[PDB]
Amino acid sequence: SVPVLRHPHVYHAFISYCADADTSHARTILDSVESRGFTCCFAERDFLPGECTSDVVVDAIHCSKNVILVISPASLQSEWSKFEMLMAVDDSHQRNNVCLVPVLLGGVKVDDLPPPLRPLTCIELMDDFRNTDDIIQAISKPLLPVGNLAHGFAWGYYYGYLKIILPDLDKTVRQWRRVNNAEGRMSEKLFLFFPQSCRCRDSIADESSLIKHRGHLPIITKDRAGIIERQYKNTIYSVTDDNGEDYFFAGEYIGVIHTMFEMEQNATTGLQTREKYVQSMRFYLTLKRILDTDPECSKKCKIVFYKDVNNSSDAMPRLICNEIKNQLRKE
Amino acid sequence: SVPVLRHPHVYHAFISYCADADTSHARTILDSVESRGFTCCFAERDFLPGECTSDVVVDAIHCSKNVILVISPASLQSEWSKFEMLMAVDDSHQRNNVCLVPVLLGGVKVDDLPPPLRPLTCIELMDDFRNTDDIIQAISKPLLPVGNLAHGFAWGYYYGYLKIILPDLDKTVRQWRRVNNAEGRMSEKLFLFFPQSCRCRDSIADESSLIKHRGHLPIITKDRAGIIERQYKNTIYSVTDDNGEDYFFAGEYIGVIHTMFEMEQNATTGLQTREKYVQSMRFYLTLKRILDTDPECSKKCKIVFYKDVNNSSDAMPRLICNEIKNQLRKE
Ligand SMILES: Nc1nc(=O)c2ncn([C@@H]3O[C@@H]4COP(=O)(O)O[C@H]5[C@@H](O)[C@H](n6cnc7c(N)ncnc76)O[C@@H]5COP(=O)(O)O[C@@H]3[C@@H]4O)c2[nH]1
Repeated sequence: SVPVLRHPHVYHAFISYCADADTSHARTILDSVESRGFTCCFAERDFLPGECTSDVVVDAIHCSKNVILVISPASLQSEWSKFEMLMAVDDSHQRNNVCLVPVLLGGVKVDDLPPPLRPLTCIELMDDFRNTDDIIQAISKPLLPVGNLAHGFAWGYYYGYLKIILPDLDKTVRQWRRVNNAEGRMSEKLFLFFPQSCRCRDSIADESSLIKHRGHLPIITKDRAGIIERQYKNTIYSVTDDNGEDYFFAGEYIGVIHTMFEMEQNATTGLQTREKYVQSMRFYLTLKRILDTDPECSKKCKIVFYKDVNNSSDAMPRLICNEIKNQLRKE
Repeated sequence: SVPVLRHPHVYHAFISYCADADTSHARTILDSVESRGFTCCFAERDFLPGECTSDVVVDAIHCSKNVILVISPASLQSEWSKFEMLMAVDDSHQRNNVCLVPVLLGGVKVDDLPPPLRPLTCIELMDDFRNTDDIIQAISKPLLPVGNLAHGFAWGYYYGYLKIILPDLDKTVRQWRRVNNAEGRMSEKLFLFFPQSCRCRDSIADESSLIKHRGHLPIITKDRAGIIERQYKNTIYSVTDDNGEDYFFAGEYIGVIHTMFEMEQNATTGLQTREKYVQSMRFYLTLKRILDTDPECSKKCKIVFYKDVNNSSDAMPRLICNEIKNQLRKE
């Protein structure tokens, strides 16, 4: 049938092709699909000659339900296969398998496909264009897909935050404990907490009545991303040991991971509690691999992974105490 | 030969296997690899019985150069193939092809492999374990790999920022223009600027002497990720039209994309100027797809993609003017 179009969708399908060698093959598929009612976006007739920029191709993809990907032996050699073809390929295999319609011409060897396209289910179109009705089937089919979050979270957290606060953070923390007379009861490392469920708390004082907000480090003011005087503040807390003595520390959660928790709770999002654990562990590895490259930032902070499934109002305070032990022992 | 170990690497290889059906096959490969000098991490002997948690497996992967992935017909059915096996698979095909050593037992059909493993180059190990020396080759080989950043950037930017400021932002902007008497010369939509090169500026006033910092919106103070009183501030600028009249607007860059610029400039990072354009366009699509789901946030802001390759000190001011035109016209 002719599926009705969602609001952003103005085309039924966008024909992604290599204009050097398959601009004639793509035009043939255009007629085969539009003859049976569908409205497609063909670059030669629907774009302006000078308005074939990368963003214009992207808007057509954003405004089309499906994307017919024309792949030929000659197209895999041109720069199109390593540039504009990939802009129609999503990381989420869920969206790829529903949105992308690969069409293999001539040599249909799936092994020759780049790694992005190799695990996809493609249609073999004969040299006489007889499987053209197979293409029409994938366009008639009328839960948000989730790609991989590990690399985006880790690289952004490093360049966009850790690279900002961690340089000369030792002096800032040591100058804080000397002013407040916290020697022997406060470390100099920034503690980044990584709960297993990724459920970040508004304040570490929400874990137990033993954690108390005790101040903050000097505010880092920076004009970034067009926001003038964006504040980067680090909060100081304190835990009470079993011996009634207060140990201080600069602590915070890895707040970027809280998105994985919110996506898991959002029933419309395609991220279940099982993949959340996978995405969080790929994030843990990637971030720790990035920190190994920068030794002046890695050893100025301490990542602490733990489970937060138990309801013990004492499990979290003693964990922070046992974590400051190592830091004070190493000093 | 026996390759020397990098600092975090304490094992030559981590044997990732399904303990239900291949715990005996994995032990066989352990002896075949350790007999020739390599130090491996085998779960049955190197982990404690109760200390086989997901994070412990991850630390072993972080502390091993290579990862030998044992894959059998019976392992693809257990939950291990859909959970712990994927934690050794990186999104970056560059790191995967160098670090991951897939070992196919019994049925070696690459089509049966999940999409993460299907585009990989695997070793067929016979039922008599004769290709065991092939495994040793991939472990002897002694530029940072970059996965895909689109989904991590887009989902984080939405839940972690847009979902915070955009609700009831119309009243905040309209209350700002009514107080400063900016009717007819100021819109009510937040302008998110998306330069093609991803080079975000510290202040939009850095584009031209016509852009002036003219204040900010009321500060949004929130305890998030354990940081008490984290400020979310939106800056107000003003452009000067060709007629000398000042048009106001709330504007800012999509600062998450600046990481792609810094990774491109960092010569050690495996992200060139060509993939940066690909990753930025996958990000543009993914973010706009996310915003379509939330119609109360999408239509309260305006993404503006443009080229910033020219040095025109007038191209940017007139672009902001032509962008406020549509918003004032639609009011
Ligand atoms: N614990 C903690 N304290 C902070 O001050 C802080 N600031 C940033 N981050 C996290 O590190 C990374 C920095 O990347 P980036 O700035 O490019 O993207 C940011 C940025 O583009 C935008 N954003 C967030 N907060 C603001 C803000 N106050 N003003 C403007 N834009 C903002 O939304 C993206 C994601 O924000 P978060 O989801 O809060 O986590 C960030 C991010 O993962 C912080 N983490």
